[PDB]
Amino acid sequence: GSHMPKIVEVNYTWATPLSYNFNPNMIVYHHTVDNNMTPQKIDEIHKQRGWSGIGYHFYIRKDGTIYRGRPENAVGSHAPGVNARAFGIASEGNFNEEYVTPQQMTSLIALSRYLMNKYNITDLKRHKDVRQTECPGNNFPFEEIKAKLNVK
Ligand SMILES: [Zn+2]
Repeated sequence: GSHMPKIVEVNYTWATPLSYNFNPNMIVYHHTVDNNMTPQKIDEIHKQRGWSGIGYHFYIRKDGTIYRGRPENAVGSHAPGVNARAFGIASEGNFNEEYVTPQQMTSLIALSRYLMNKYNITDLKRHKDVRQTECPGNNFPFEEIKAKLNVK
């Protein structure tokens, strides 16, 4: 059946109760702005902001490594107003000033197709499509991702 790319599991200690009332029908793409960040650093920041921990379901570093964030069946903390219906995929970088690496692109396509097939998702969105933000940055290759995934 449909292939799952390599997802690195990360040991988190969740501060507040996770909700599993999560029914995804959307994928939302993010950038981190700051570089150099481990998934554990993101988790620390999101906890400061009052979230249980890392708000993204997945975090893709510059070398293409895909780290798990929130459990795949839990509500995240990445796009208030669509969190109960959206996977959140963050890429390491500030794409107002950077481009995604080739390894990030490879991982973005493989991970998106995995989620789309597993959950019957066709709706791809940038953070800035659902909320007022510059995320995921001017250079984020959204139209190219949609083209490779055959989404109109
Ligand atoms: Zn964002």
